[PDB]
Amino acid sequence: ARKLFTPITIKDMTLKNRIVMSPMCMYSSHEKDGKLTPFHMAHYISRAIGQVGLIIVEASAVNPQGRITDQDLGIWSDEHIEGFAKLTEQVKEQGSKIGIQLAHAGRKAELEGDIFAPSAIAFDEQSATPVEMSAEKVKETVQEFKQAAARAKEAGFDVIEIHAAHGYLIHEFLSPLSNHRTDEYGGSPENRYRFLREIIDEVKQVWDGPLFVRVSASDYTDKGLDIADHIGFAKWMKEQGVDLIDCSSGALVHADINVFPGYQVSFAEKIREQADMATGAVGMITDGSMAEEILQNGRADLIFIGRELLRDPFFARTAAKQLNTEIPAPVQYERGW
Amino acid sequence: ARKLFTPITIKDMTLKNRIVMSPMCMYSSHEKDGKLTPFHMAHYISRAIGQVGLIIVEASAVNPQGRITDQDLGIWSDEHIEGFAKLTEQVKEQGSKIGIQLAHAGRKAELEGDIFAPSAIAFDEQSATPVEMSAEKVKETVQEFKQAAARAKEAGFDVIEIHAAHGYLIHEFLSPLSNHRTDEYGGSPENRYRFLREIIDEVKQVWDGPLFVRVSASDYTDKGLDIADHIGFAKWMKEQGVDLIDCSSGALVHADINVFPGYQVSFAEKIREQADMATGAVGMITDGSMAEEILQNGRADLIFIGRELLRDPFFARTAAKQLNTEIPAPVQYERGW
Amino acid sequence: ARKLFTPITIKDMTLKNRIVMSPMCMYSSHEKDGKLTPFHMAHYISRAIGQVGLIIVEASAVNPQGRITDQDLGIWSDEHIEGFAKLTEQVKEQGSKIGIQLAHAGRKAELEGDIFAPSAIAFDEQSATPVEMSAEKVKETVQEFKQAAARAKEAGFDVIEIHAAHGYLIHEFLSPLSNHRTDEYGGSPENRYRFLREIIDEVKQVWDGPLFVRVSASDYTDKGLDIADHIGFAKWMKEQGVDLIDCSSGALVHADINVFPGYQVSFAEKIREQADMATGAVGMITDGSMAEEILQNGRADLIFIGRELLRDPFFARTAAKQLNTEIPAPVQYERGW
Amino acid sequence: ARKLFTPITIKDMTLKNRIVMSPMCMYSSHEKDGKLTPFHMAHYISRAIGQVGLIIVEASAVNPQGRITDQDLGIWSDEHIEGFAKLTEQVKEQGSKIGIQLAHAGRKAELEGDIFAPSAIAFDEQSATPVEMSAEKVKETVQEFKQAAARAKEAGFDVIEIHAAHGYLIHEFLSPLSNHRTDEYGGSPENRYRFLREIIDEVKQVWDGPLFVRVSASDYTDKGLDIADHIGFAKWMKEQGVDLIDCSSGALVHADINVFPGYQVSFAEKIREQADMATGAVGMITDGSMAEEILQNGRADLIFIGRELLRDPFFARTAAKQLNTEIPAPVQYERGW
Ligand SMILES: Cc1cc2nc3c(=O)[nH]c(=O)nc-3n(C[C@H](O)[C@H](O)[C@H](O)COP(=O)(O)O)c2cc1C
Ligand SMILES: Cc1cc2nc3c(=O)[nH]c(=O)nc-3n(C[C@H](O)[C@H](O)[C@H](O)COP(=O)(O)O)c2cc1C
Ligand SMILES: Cc1cc2nc3c(=O)[nH]c(=O)nc-3n(C[C@H](O)[C@H](O)[C@H](O)COP(=O)(O)O)c2cc1C
Ligand SMILES: Cc1cc2nc3c(=O)[nH]c(=O)nc-3n(C[C@H](O)[C@H](O)[C@H](O)COP(=O)(O)O)c2cc1C
Ligand SMILES: O=Cc1ccc(O)cc1
Ligand SMILES: O=Cc1ccc(O)cc1
Ligand SMILES: O=Cc1ccc(O)cc1
Ligand SMILES: O=Cc1ccc(O)cc1
Repeated sequence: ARKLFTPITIKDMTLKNRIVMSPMCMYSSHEKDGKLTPFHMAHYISRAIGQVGLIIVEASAVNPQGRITDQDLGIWSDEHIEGFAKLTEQVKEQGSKIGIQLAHAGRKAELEGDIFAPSAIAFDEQSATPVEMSAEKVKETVQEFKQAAARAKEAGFDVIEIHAAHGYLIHEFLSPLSNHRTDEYGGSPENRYRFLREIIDEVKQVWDGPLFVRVSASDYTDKGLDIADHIGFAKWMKEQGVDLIDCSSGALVHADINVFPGYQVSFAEKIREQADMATGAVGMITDGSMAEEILQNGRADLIFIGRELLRDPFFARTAAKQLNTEIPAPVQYERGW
Repeated sequence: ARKLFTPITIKDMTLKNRIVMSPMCMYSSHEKDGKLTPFHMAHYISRAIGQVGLIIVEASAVNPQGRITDQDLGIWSDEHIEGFAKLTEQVKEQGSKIGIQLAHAGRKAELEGDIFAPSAIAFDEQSATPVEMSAEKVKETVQEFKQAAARAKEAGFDVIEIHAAHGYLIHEFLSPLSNHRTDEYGGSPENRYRFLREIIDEVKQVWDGPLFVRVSASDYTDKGLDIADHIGFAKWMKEQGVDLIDCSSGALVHADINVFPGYQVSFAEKIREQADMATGAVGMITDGSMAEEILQNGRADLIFIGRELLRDPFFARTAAKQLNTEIPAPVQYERGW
Repeated sequence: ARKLFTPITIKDMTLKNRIVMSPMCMYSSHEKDGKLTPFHMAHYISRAIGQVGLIIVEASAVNPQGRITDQDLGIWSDEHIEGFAKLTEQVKEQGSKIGIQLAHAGRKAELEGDIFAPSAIAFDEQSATPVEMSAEKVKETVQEFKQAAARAKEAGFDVIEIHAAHGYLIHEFLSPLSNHRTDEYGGSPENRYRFLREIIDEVKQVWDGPLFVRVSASDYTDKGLDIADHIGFAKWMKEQGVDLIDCSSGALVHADINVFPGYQVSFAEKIREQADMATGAVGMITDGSMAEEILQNGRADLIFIGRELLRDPFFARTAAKQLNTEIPAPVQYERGW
Repeated sequence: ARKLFTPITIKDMTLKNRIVMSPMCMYSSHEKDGKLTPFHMAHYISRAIGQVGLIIVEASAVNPQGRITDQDLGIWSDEHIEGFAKLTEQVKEQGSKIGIQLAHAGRKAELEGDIFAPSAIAFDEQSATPVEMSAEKVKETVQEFKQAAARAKEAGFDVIEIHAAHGYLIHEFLSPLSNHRTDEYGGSPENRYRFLREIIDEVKQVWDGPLFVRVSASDYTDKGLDIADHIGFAKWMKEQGVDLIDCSSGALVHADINVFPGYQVSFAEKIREQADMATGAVGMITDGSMAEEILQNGRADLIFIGRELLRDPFFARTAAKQLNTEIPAPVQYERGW
């Protein structure tokens, strides 16, 4: 059997294959309340019918002002539990496992009113300057990630992923380019990592299941973070009990990034090798052959697929055919697959 | 531009492209009450996100004993209206038009208790002998199609299609192989067609929107119906106001059928030409090139896609690429399509 | 099995499949003597390795002033026999049958010195006015087609095709738009056809093997030839012993042509049905599904492939895969096909 | 521009792209004289028309008894120069560069009469036991590689590759599993490498152009050679002036090899990184995406394609389309590509 379609167990969770639907914002919560809509349901459940091993729900704000846009999904209120409970149940019924990405847009939040970050530094020339979070505010935000995780557990999610990438709040604390704080949350790598450290420990108090952390393995910028920095954070996350690091990159500030098939794979491979940590590979992986190569050559443990799953919801089937293998089809499509 | 992606107007309905999702039973009404389930919602709505011009909902029984299986959808009760109302609303929200196939399995019903047909002739050796419908029972069934159409209109459907194919009730009345009646519903081509004639006229009393009729253009059997017979029926349907004939074939009785890409297209083109009736082509059509060829060579007006839409929900996108053309993507997928 | 990959016998010739490499000028006779070059050898033989059932060599001029360009292949000299003999031998060694298209560009010849045609009417504004052939010149040309056919037979070709399409010499005689003669070669459909009639009869005197004739089934021009005219010609060719009509279209004069997948298939099916003549379909056919549909629906007997064989020399293999079937691979590629 | 289609200069040779047709035996020298045939010409030249940057001709024996089979190509005689001269000229004319793989089958030679190897050990239970080469015979074989290289230069080849892989002669000397010699050519890694060392130095005396060496980076067998051993040989080859190491693997003896897309890439990456030597990656690479990933992530310098070039001679075009880029088409196919 192909490794891509070989099961894997993480904590109490067993995925039927190594294909993961990468979290992707749909900006479709038109009521601006962070709640799910019929579109979200059809969008996610169709990939479950499509046999994706694990579906990670798009960035979901742990605080309303932590949304990227007012059309984002949210999990800052118990009122968000009802909808998510229906989603997890329906995705699970099709045979897929489901996760949610807990997030906070930080200085990249496109909302009216003050937005927050570790330091009052704008993302770019077009962005509003954020307010530096008070130590009190930082600690309250840590509690919001914990509270959000508790809601995700109640909602029935199998995995929880902390969004510590793409220039958002946590990433902003991690990088010296965006974190100029003079308190316990800034300075040394230990201090810059403190925010994430506290989030992981608190989430641990309410969630014992699989815990992923998505990082931007590089800032591709002089004086910014690079893979060496992230290998360091990874070892600390391993000690804290993080099960897998979802390896993305960039977006802290505009930068020149050479994009190509598997351009972020080196990050997943190095963290896996040097930090002895399971990793998720993502970034222009669009066919089963590359997915299989990545896994067989020990470059990552899970293959995150984003845009290809937008073009082909049934990528699992397509990948199976490309690898000349067979996978179970959803019962209702037996006469077509 | 490509004809396949050029709008077409039928009555007061305008389709953005000429791709139609052929009706396909999902056997997922697990409560056996003919109601829709979350699976049906994700199943159909995902193809609307996928830009299918017109989605025809699977065979929905106009009478509980007219279901193929107890897992079929139904529209024999006002209780079915609420669910269908949500479905049409959500499918239309994506930009697709939606239709429903009104059906009655006749002697091919796989249910407990008496099953009905024009004559007491079983489908095959493994099938129960059906009860010959009394003239009044035939009339009650006509009213049930009428009542079902009224519910469909209320639920918000854009198109209504009468299932007069695949060996089910109406087809059974149409063919001399299954209809041996000597009353007003049998004996001559006109009388064998009477049941359908009354159904069309009655549906017209409560529905003046697009009206489709799916037929099995041939029984592929000696003494059975052939394309010449259906060209005759098409002429009569034209006079009655039918807008398009969905051209399928077979299934009245077991027969040896040579299946291949476009094996039913000749039926669609002959009826279109000889009956001056718009037609829908269906059967082993799996790529944009053939779809465009059928439309451009005037063989049909709409291209019905079945199994390829089970393998690839976003066939519209794939076909556009194959035809070296571009179509609008759902807003949420602009970064991937 | 698939019809596309089922053998077919024409006269004493049996093709292993029904895929034909449509004649395509390579403009590679750099010494301007009409002789073959190493490029031509690799070009044609690679498609034989590729399992194409029948390979038709590009337009080969029966007279030097009948070439389209001075870079064309020729067969107006016994000096051309040696090269063609090597080509047929090597192509047949792979299992493919081979044919040659005998041609004469007429008024579309892009050469220095007088060019000829049935009437002194130029192709367009950027073309030289041709010399009206004297009756004797017409007769000499008929003999040149005969002599060319004799050379083709000697060189080992399996099939001979007369190029009576694309606005070249024979086509020019056939259409009233380009033929205004009032002698035995003009004035009525019979007289306009006379040139072709004499060519067929004379070729028959030295060649009794498969004989094809490529025509432009329509001029797409008011007062020009249309499919009705060609069905008439096909009936006459049938009487003369022509085995198959290769159905192309246009090019006599500039015209607006709606091109799409299978845009010339209607010509092939109408002639096949109304003239009871075997036909070759060509024009935007790029995949196995359409090829099979054309054959199974009785629209043509052979599928001519042009540009797709330039993009994919091994189209036979690709088509087999698309049709979920398998064909024998050349022995040398058994480990790859 | 994509790296796969970015030129690279090695010595005095510039390749227009990084795609290389991996050497592949055709067993088509039916006259058993090691000479080329029309099949070989069409086979190789078609990939040149297909735009492959570099075409490596199949294993060509430096001694008749060094052939794998009596149908192999040879270069053990000046009589082989004439044919090769025509091949290199024609491949170069299409715009591709060409190389030849100098080889000696050793104990895997399937010929009548004594076969040779470093030690009298059979390849497997089905094979004949080879005769241990005398020291004199070994040195004569070194001279045969030199003499063959001289013929390749005269024939017009751009690159010469030494076949030191797949269980053949040189590989047999390199591995302790097959080399039990007690003289200067056996024992220590220095002694086991001596045969290849002498071949490289002698070839250098007659050839100053690009020099490749293909190795089996692992024997996948206990007590056999592994990547660590080959990294060692690579450093020595670097010192000797070898320009690139073509990284294959296995075939010294039967072994359990886990085959998958890019399964030999780790070898190319490690040798490149640790030996500071340019490398060629090969082994189930069938699409442009993986080819691009390998190059962009610095895993190899050239992408060798084998079986995919047997299925798709115009893989370069296919890969270009997969990478959404454009490459020049052969002039004759401008209207198809
Ligand atoms: C429309 C869209 C929405 C996205 N939303 C998210 C998100 O909420 N969280 C996240 O971590 N990444 C997000 N991403 C990044 C993707 O998950 C993925 O890592 C990226 O596209 C690289 O992979 P791909 O080449 O497979 O698409 C998004 C990308 C797109 C195109
Ligand atoms: C699982 C399944 C369910 C189907 N259900 C229906 C149905 O409810 N009504 C109908 O008219 N045809 C039904 N069909 C026939 C299809 O609509 C379609 O006409 C047929 O599959 C031929 O087209 P295709 O080759 O595009 O699939 C079904 C076919 C399949 C495979
Ligand atoms: C480069 C090129 C050369 C051609 N040469 C010839 C020729 O010599 N004789 C002929 O009858 N048609 C010729 N044609 C027309 C083709 O044979 C074929 O009928 C046409 O391209 C339509 O088919 P296709 O879509 O499969 O390419 C040529 C077309 C191209 C693009
Ligand atoms: C029919 C055939 C012939 C081959 N001949 C040779 C050869 O002469 N020399 C060599 O080094 N490898 C030879 N190989 C191995 C290939 O060059 C290539 O390295 C191998 O197939 C792995 O790559 P692929 O997956 O791209 O085919 C051959 C393979 C096949 C299938
Ligand atoms: O909407 C795009 C998006 C990209 C990356 C993220 O992390 C979040 C949103
Ligand atoms: O489930 C298959 C099916 C086929 C044709 C129909 O019409 C109804 C159901
Ligand atoms: O080169 C294009 C060409 C087209 C049609 C012909 O018949 C001859 C040449
Ligand atoms: O013919 C297959 C073959 C494989 C590997 C080699 O090295 C030589 C020949």
